[PDB]
Parts: sequence; C-alpha cells; structure tokens
Amino acid sequence: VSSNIDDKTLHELYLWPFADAVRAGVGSFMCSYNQVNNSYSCSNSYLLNKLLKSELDFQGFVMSDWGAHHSGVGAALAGLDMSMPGFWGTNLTIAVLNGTVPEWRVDDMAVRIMAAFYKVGRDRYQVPVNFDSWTKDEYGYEHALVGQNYVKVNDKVDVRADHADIIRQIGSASVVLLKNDGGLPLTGYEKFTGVFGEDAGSNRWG
Amino acid sequence: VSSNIDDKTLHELYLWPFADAVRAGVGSFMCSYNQVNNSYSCSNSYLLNKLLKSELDFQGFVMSDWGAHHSGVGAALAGLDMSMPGFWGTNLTIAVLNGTVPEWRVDDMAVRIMAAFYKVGRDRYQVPVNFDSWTKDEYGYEHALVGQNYVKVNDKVDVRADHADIIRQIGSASVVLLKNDGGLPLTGYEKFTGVFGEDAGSNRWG
Amino acid sequence: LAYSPPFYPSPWMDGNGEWAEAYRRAVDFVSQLTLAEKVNLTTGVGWMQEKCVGETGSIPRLGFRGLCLQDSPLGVRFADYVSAFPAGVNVAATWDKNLAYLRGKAMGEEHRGKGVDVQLGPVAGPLGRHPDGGRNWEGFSPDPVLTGVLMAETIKGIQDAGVIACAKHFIGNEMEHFRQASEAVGYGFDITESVSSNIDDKTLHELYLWPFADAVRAGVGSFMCSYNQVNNSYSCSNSYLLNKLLKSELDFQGFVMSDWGAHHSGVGAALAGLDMSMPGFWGTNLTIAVLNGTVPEWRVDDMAVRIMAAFYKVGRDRYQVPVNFDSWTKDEYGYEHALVGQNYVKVNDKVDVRADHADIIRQIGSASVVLLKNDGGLPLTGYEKFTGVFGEDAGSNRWGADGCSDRGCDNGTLAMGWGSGTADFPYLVTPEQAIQNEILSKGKGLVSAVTDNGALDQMEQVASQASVSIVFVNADSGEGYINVDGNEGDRKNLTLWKGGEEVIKTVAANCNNTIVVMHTVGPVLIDEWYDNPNVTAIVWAGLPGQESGNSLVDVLYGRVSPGGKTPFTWGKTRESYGAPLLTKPNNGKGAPQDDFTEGVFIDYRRFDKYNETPIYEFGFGLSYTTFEYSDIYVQPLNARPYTPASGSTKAAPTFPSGATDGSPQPILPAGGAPGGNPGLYDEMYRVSAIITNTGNVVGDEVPQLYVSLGGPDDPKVVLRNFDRITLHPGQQTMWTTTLTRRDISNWDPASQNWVVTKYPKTVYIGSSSRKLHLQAPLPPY
Ligand SMILES: OC[C@H]1NC[C@H](O)[C@@H](O)[C@@H]1O
Ligand SMILES: OC[C@H]1NC[C@H](O)[C@@H](O)[C@@H]1O
Ligand SMILES: OC[C@H]1NC[C@H](O)[C@@H](O)[C@@H]1O
Ligand SMILES: [Mg+2]
Ligand SMILES: [Mg+2]
Ligand SMILES: [Mg+2]
Ligand SMILES: [Mg+2]
Ligand SMILES: [Mg+2]
Repeated sequence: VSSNIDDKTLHELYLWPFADAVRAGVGSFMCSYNQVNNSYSCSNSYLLNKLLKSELDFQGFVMSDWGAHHSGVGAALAGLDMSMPGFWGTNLTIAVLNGTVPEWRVDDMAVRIMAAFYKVGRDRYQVPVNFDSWTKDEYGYEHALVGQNYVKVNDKVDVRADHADIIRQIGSASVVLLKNDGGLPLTGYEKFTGVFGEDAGSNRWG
Repeated sequence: VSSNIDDKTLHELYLWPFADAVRAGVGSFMCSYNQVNNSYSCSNSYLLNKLLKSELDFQGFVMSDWGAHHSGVGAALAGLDMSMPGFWGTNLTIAVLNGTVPEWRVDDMAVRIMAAFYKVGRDRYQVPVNFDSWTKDEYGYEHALVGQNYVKVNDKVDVRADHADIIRQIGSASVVLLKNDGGLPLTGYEKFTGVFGEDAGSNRWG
Repeated sequence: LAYSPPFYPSPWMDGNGEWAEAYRRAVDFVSQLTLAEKVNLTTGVGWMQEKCVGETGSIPRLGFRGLCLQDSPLGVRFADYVSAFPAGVNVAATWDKNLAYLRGKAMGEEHRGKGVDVQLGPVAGPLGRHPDGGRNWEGFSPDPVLTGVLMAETIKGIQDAGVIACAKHFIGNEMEHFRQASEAVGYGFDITESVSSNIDDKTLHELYLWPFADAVRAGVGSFMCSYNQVNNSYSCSNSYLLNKLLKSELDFQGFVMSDWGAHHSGVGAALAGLDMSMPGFWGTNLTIAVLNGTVPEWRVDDMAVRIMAAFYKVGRDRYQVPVNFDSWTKDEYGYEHALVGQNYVKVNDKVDVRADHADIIRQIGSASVVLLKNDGGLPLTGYEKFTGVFGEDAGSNRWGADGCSDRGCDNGTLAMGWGSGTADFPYLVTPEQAIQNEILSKGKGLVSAVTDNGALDQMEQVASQASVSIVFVNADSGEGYINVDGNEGDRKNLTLWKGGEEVIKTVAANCNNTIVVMHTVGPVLIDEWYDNPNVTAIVWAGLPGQESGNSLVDVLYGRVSPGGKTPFTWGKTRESYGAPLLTKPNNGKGAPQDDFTEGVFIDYRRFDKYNETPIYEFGFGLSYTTFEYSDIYVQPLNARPYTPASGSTKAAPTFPSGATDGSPQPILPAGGAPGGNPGLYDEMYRVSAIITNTGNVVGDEVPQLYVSLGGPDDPKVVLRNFDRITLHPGQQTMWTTTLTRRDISNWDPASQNWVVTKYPKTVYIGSSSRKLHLQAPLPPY
C-alpha cells in the first residue's frame, strides 16, 4: 500500500514525534514496509535524505524493516544504511568498486552505525549474547569447519531485577477513571464481591 | 436394590460404626433407600427394632431418607419415627384411633424426637430459621389467610466466624504423601515453577 | 381477580342424531357394570405404568381391556415402524380440506394398526394468540375458521379410520409459560398455581371456542381440558367451561379427559364436567363419593356411558387389536409382575403400519410450501451449472433423525417441533440429499452443501461461484417441559436460529440468485433481508415430516406449482403482533394473570385494526402462474328465521348448588344440538365468483371469502370460507360457497345467543386478507 500524505500533513502530524526522537538523540531509525507517495519508505529519497537526514538532520543509522522492499543498491543512495534481516553485501561491494555507489556513501553508512554504537556506550556495556531467540533449549548443535559443535545457546540470565515495581506503578498510573457515581474506591470489606468476564481470568494455555 | 448381608457381616463391618454413633449419643438416625434382605430399611423391623433399638439400644429417633419407601403406617410399627420429606399424618392418626398403631407407639415416636431436641439443648440454642433453601433472594411472596405477604426469607447471617482456619488445617492434615524421591518439600525459591492440569485452575462458571 | 361463575348440574348425554346408536350400545354395556368397573373407565392407571401414554382401568369380567391413549397430533408417538407426518401448521398452509382429511385417515390407520384407542389430537388450543407461543405449530392457524375447518376434517379422517380423536387443549392454553407450577418452579419462578387466561364471553365465542364447536359438530369422541386456568378456575374443574359451554351450548356428547396431571378439585371435577382423570386415589375417592352421595349415581353412569359411546361411535368394538408396541422401550420383550413372581412377555411386535403413507406426507409437504417472493428465482431446472446449498437446516441431525428426545433440539433440518406433539421419523430426507439427487439425476452440474452456519468463509467461497444459492434457515419451539437454548417451550424471540440471518446476508452478498427456504414453527422477523434484491425467491416450508427434502424439491424444480398461503401474518416487528408473552409472574406467588384484552384482534385482525402493513399478510401466497377474479354474485336464500332453542332435557338416568340435581333441565337458547343451535348452520347467502388461470402452467389457487360484520368493534374482515382449486392455463371455474347464520353473527352476552346485528355486512372474495379483489353487500332480509 502507498500512504499518500501531503507535505503539510507530514510535518504537522506524522513527522512531529519522529523529530522529537531525533532531538532526543535516538541512535537508529527503521523505515517502514509501506510506500509513501508511491516510493517504498526504505528507498524513498525524499523521506530519508530530505526529511530525516536534511531537515531533521538525523546523525544515526537507518535500518530496513524485516524484508522491507527497496531498490537494492539504490536504497543506499536514497538514505538506507542497514539491510535487515539480510546479496546486499555482494551488490554493495560491487557497486563501490564500479563507482555506482561512492566511497563516501558506504563510509557514511559505517560511521553512522558505529556512531550510534559509541553514543550509547556499547563499547562499555556490551556483553556476549546470552540467550537464543529461536529456542529455549540450553544447548544446541552448530556447524563447524569440521563436523559440528554442541554449544551453550541459553544462559538463562535473570535480568528482571526489581522491574516488577515500575511495571505495577505504570499499571496503576495508566488506569483511567471514565465514570464514577459512587462506585469506587472499594474497601475490601464488601460482603459479596462478584468478578465477571473471561478478561478477569487466566490464559488456560499458560 | 436389596443389599443381602448376613448377620455376622452386619455386626463385624457395617453396623460397627453406627454402634459407635449410638454410643456417642447421636440424636437421630436416617434409614436408607435400599432394602436389606428384601425389606426396605425404613420398614425393616429386624434392622430398626432389633439391631438399632434393642441390641444397640438407641434412644433417639429414626427419620426416613427423602421419599424412602416404607409400608406407610406399617413403618411406624417396624421402628420408623419420622417420615421425610412428607397422608402419613392422617393415616397415622386414623391408625391410632383404629388401634392398628398403639398409643404407646406414637407417644414413643414423639418422645424420641423431643428427647433428641433436649439432649443437645435445642431449647436453649434454637433461633428462627434465617435462610431459605430454595432461593438466595432476600424477599419472597407467601400465601396468607387474606391474599399474600412479601416476607424476608434470607437474613444473610454470616456464621463463618473463623472456621476458615480449621478448614485450612484439616486440608493440610489430610494431605497424604505417597511418594517422595527428593521432590518435596519445595522452597518457593525455585527458578521456574510449572503448574499443570485443569485441577489446578478455577471453575470458569464460578 | 377475574371470576368463573358456576354452572350445575353436569349435563348428561342425549344420545340423539349421529350419537343415537353409540349411546344405545354404551347404555347396554354400562348397564352390566358394577360401580367399581364404571369408575375404572374414568381412572388412569398411573404415569408409565402400562404401554400407552395413558391407559384406563380394564373390565376383565367382560373381556374389556383398558383404553390405550397415545400421542400425537402428527403421528403415533414413541412406537417404531410409524410415519412422521407434517405438523398441523403445515396442514393450515395447504388450505386444503381434502389433504387434512387424508392425513387424519392415515394417522388413524397407523394408530389403529398399533392398537391405539384414542389419538391425543388434533389441536385447536393453542389457536395462536402469540406468534411466539411454543405449541402453535401443533395446531393450525390463529384464524378460528381455517383452524376449525381443518380441525374438523382431521377428526373425521381419524375417526373414519376407527380411532377416537381428542380435541385439545380446552381452553386458553395460548402459551407454555406458567402452564403448570411445578414446571415454572423448575425454571426458577416462584408460583404455586398455573396462569389464568382471563377471557370474556364474547372473545371466547367469537375466537377460541369457535374451532372447538367445529370439532364437536364433526363428531369428535373426546376432549382434553388444559393445564391453565380460565378466569381463575382450572379448565378441568371449570363448570362454566365444561358444563355450560362444552356440554350445554355446544352439546358435546363425548367424554372429557384431563391433561396429564392437570389440576382439578378431585371428586369436585367430576361434578364440574370432567369424565376421565389422566394419567391417574381418584378411583377410591370417586367410589366413596358415589356411596356417600356427594357424587350422584347418574353422574358416574354418565361418565361411563360418555366413554363407551365414543368407543362405539368409531367402531372400536370392530377395529380394536392388542396394543402391540411399548411407549417406554424399544425392547422386544420385558418383565411384568404377576400375582406370584414375574412373567416374561412380548412388549414390541414391530408392526409396520406405514403402508403408503409416505406419499400423502410428500404431497402435503409440497402443498404446504408457501412462495412468499419470486423475482425470477423459481422454478429451478436441475441443469444449473453450479448449485450451492447453505445452512445447517439443509443437513442431517448428526445424532440420527431421532437422536433428540421428543425432538428437543435444532440439529440439522427442522421437520418437526419438540415435546409431546411428536413421532419418530422412520427416516428423514434432508434438503441436502434431495437437492444433490435432483442435480445428479439431471444436468449433473456442480453441487456443494455448506451446512455449518459458522463456516461463513466457505459460504462466501461457494456462493461466489454458484448459478443459484439455496439457503436454509429455521426457528424451533415446543412444549414447556423442554428448554432449548433459553426457549422454555415459548420462543424468547422471533429471530432465525443459529445465526440464520447472517447466513442469508453472507450468501446474498456473493450470489445475486439466492433462494431462501424457511423451516419455522411460526413467523420470524425478516425485515432486514426479504427485500434484498439478491434474494430472488423466498418460501416457507414449515415442519414437513419425513419426506421434507423430496416434497421441497418437487416445488423448487417445478413438478408442483406452490399453492400454499401463509396461515399467519409476517409482520415488521414483534410489536406488530401486539403485547408480549407474559413471562414474568404478576400475582406474586399466586396464579399469574393473563388478560386477553385484545379480544378477537389477534394476527391479521390486529394488523388490520391498527392499519399496519404486513410484510406478508394472512392468506398470501404466490404461484408459478397467475389468477384473475371476476363476477362476484350474492344470492339471498331466505332461510327460516332463527329460533332460540327451548324445552327440557330428560331426567338424568341410571344404568355447590345444582351439582346433584338429576331433574330435567332447560335447554340453553344457543344450544340444542352438537355444535350449537342447528339454526346457526342455516345457509343465509350463496356467494359466487369466477377464478381464471391467466398464466402458462397448471397451478392451485386458494380463493378466500371474508366478511365485514360492519360494527365499530368488529374486525375489518374475518375469513369465513376458502377452497383449493387446480386450474390449467386459460381454465375458468365458478367458486360457489354459502354463508351460515353463524358466519354473519356476533355473540351477545346479554341474551346468551348469536345475533345478526343491524350493521350492513359486506362480503369479499380475493387471494389474501389484503388482496380483496371482489366485494358485494349482503342485502338484509
Ligand atoms: O521482528 C522484527 C520486525 N518484524 C517486522 C515488524 O514490523 C517490526 O516492528 C519488527 O521489529
Ligand atoms: O437432601 C436430603 C436427603 N436426600 C437424599 C440423600 O440420600 C440424603 O443423604 C439427603 O440427606
Ligand atoms: O403426553 C401426554 C400429554 N402431556 C401433556 C401435553 O400438554 C398433552 O398435549 C399430551 O397429550
Ligand atoms: Mg547535516
Ligand atoms: Mg432399651
Ligand atoms: Mg412397562
Ligand atoms: Mg392408508
Ligand atoms: Mg344435551
């Protein structure tokens, strides 16, 4: 689908919060699956080169949404910096050697990515990836140069800390009271409390 | 169905705990729906007159199970004292006036019932029946001499007191550990607890 | 509270006219009986104690077995190897006296073959006060004339076959709610007495009583009094109802039985006109009452002779055979207690009584189809390139045709409502089966049946490809002891069941040639879809019994032109019909009070009074051809002036004020013979019109005669006559009928008689209650 949005509407509505994101120092952007004015976001030069990287002067890197369509090497020239989830590598290398993509573009892609990395201090805070997205298993086989290895893929590192507190707090803070004709608050000393609706209960599948 | 039980089996098995009940001073018995040796319990003279009221020397009163079959007024002669849930009334009266049921028998029925009443001190502890079995509604219509009354049928008297404690305690005391190869007890500091089965969950109907 | 005045004594039989011979034979029999034997005839044997739904005591001394009383109005209930006939409402939709008669004959034959003495049917009560009344489908029509006529024909059919028929339920059992206290308690209501139908004298006479008068005059052997009260007296001990209306004014010569466990004043019921207690304490109390003089000898003698007169009237002496089935098991053998030990006996002989009755069932099925809409949709050819069949109502009951107790479910195609008014299907031909057979025997186009109402994706898919889409929807109801999906007998709404409306909408969105077939116990609200231009045809097929699929396709594919007319109104809203069911007790713990305040204004009378336009009016139905009406003519017949009945009864023979008076009694002015004063049936006018088939195929028309009685409180029009006529293309016929005195009269409470009022009367002949093509005055004389 092509989202057909006029310049004024973009600026006064949809672009506005993204401007805030840039000014807040966000390290990366993700260009969307859809087209804008019949150009895919991830190879839309007006969107990425003009609005994001000129007007809003974004200094970080732009990645594609996962398999978001773009004009390959053309996307790089239109302001894309990173292709996800991943041909691009080969074509980009070839494009630089043959002059279709300038050396300063690939240099800019690399430096934007590394700038984001250094900006938040990944050099300090980086630890090995200690979980696996695709299994909960502790161990899994992996292909080697010779045969296979059996490697630890999940360390079960408990990062929850005391975060249950802020979750409970934001829960309470996000409750919106829309009507109250003497119903709330309750005391806990009511003689008989009825609770109704599946939305009160458990997911029976866990 | 007729439960066909010989004299020895009755005495050494089924009758034994009922003898204990008699000796514990229980005020009433309920005769069963089934037959014993092809005589309904509630008009079984061997059962009521001999075993219960002679051998075990029960002093209290025998009621029928609800609509338990018996030979009408013949049941009173065989040791029945109270017919539940309720013909019997008018037939029994006629039986006394006829001389087919002795005066001393109906007198014994009444005195057995009142003896139980006094034994446990109902004269001191009786209060109005403050609930209704057939509705949770607070009020209901009732027929009067003239027209109807709308009467309070449920007072919602909370009698639970602290009984939740003994219920919890008996729950815990009634747990039987049949196997334990290092499984129990748990600590509550287990890293991941899985709970499985509908028997763990709620009645979704309340 | 409404009050029912007493009427005593309880009239004894006359045994005149068509009852003379039965009376003589009855007297000859009862003269030989002891008091105990007489009382036995009046006493049910107890619930489920023998083979039949009910049985009387026997008289072994004379080799006379107990009577076998068996449901239902549409077949033999419980027994195996029987037929499942279309429901009464289908019979109403035929508007066909001949078919009504033949169905009665076939039913009576099946009962006879099983050894049944009394068929517990047919039904004129409920008449159909409410569109959502649970048991209306067992009856015929809210119209008293349509019901009365077809009631009479059904009765004659049954009794000509050699079985006693039973007119039920008398009277005012117009809904299931609160019919019995125990049943209401079961549904969470707190009442100790049944609802009271509060009906005034005029309303009774001009509406609810009318079809029962026809039943009496048709020679019906028995009556069943209802569970409800009328003006705060239980029907079965309501002396005004039984002694005055039924046995004096209507001069009923047969016997009255109670409905099963219907409340009455015991011995007092006998004095108030009850003759037989079902399912049966009554016996010993009645004996005691005779011996101690509270019940006169003549009353019990009359009870006995009324029962035996019915027996002899239909020739039970000739046609009785042993009861060769068992209601309570399909087992071949079973045990019965003897004086000593037990006997092992045959209980089911598996007597196949079906004969050729599948034919009449298929025919009545087709004749009861009402074409409500047709914008070039029908008939089909069977050479369509792709036929889609949609809706659970097209498919099979996955539990088997008889998989639901007393049909107490809405599984698959609806061919029968639920409750006592049932019979077991020997088989059931579904629309799915019949339509597939039609295609594969002709053009062999594509055909698919999506019979899960939730499978809307598939319905879109298939309907998108179809040349024609045939959509099936239903709505069910029944007796109050069965609750299906919150419908406690009565319908909780007039919606199509199981998301049927959504099925129609989904299919119609994808196919511009959508046919809708409705299998409903009564009207449903169709306002949202009937006028959809993608819906090219609409039919109502009702409850067609075992041959449903076949009888339908006969009409859909043009072998039979539809000729049915709707026997009730299709309105825009529930409110169109009038006030809701009384479904909330309004007298505390006492008898709910149900006031029939609308009077005679039910169904089309109501719509007409308030100038509301029905979607489909009473008496409306389309054809594959067209008809024209012309040349109405009224001939006055100069009948003898009406003479009120007078004179006395005989003294009560032997073989509350007035309850024991066996002295000669005065004849009521509107009484004097079965069905009322015979002067009521004098023909006053002959009315004629010409019907022409102006179309291209043979078809049936149902011309209808309506009368404006002309008073301020009278309906604009009331149906008075009808016929079903077959006409070839171009063929004309003169339709000639007569109007009786009763047809042009009003009940006058003051004089207790029927009166022809001063207001000018108009007669109409047309094709529906609203399509009144012809009219003429009824000139007074
Ligand atoms: O899962 C990765 C990626 N999938 C596609 C989603 O649009 C995006 O929000 C997400 O981050
Ligand atoms: O509900 C009353 C009564 N019903 C019958 C049961 O057998 C008995 O245990 C119970 O007390
Ligand atoms: O089944 C016997 C009897 N039950 C009660 C019903 O109202 C009646 O129609 C039926 O005949
Ligand atoms: Mg810049
Ligand atoms: Mg003793
Ligand atoms: Mg039996
Ligand atoms: Mg036949
Ligand atoms: Mg008479």
